[PDB]
Amino acid sequence: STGSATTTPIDSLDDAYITPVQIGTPAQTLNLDFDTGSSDLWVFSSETTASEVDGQTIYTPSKSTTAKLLSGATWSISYGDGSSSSGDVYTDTVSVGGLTVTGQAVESAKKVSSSFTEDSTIDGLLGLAFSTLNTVSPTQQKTFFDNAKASLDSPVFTADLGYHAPGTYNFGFIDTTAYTGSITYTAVSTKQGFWEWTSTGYAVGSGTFKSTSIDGIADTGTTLLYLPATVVSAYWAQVSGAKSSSSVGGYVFPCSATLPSFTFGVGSARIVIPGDYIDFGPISTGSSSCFGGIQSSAGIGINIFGDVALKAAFVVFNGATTPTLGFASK
Repeated sequence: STGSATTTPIDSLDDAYITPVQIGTPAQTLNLDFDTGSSDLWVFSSETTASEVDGQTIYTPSKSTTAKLLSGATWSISYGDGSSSSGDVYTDTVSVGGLTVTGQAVESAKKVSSSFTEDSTIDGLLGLAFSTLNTVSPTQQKTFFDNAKASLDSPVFTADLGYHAPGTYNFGFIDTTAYTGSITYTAVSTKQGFWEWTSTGYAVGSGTFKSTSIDGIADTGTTLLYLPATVVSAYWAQVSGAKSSSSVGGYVFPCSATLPSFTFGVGSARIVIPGDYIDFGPISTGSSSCFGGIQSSAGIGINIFGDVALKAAFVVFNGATTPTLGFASK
């Protein structure tokens, strides 16, 4: 089997992408944030505290003839941005882009943190990291991809995120028309539950490539590119007037600037992030200070190849017995 679904930016900055997901019978379609940095499929629901729902579409398990309470199971998750959610668990039929999994754990939120409530466009998350990170207790549950894998034509999914435009998540096949050149594959460590890999270096604009190992994760659920402070300083030093602002929370730059590209290495291959992809717009409405799309990871503990980096590539998440990642230009 295969599946293919379009993923759409939630706003004009590409802060996140939403993909329609069919849950239950008859189908209830929710728009979920596909997140290769986490491993829970959780949804706003008829059980979510009413004051914490503000415009989201909810899953109502009592209206699904295939829903079953997973007795005794609870979940609770906290994300790298400080947001969180928790609740109980149903199993139900879940379909993405024509690919159907029966008995998928659907984690129904009883509580969500304010950042979720305040984002009416995201109805929940669909985790695509390794199932070892799933938070369901006392019986850990499998991700949608883990449950689908054995049925897929090939045990892979691909992320093809658009810049200020829709893109595609495919399951079970690699669309050879969706990228240019060849796909360069690189080793993955699953020891932390992530799609963790090592970039071979970087360049700023037309500058020379610096060969240096940068360990990080491929994370579709993170908006920005978070890299070591040395790398980030080297980038922003090429933008007149750019500076790190402790009050804003990162590097800002004059909105009048033209940003240089940023290149990252995948083996001997190179992925070029155009400068425009690094502009996240005014820090507040009407400001001439703009927020940068490349930020320091120093306060995180891990480097994160988020959407800024991934949307410059066609990315293969190869879930074979020994997982690997693939990157191609497009």
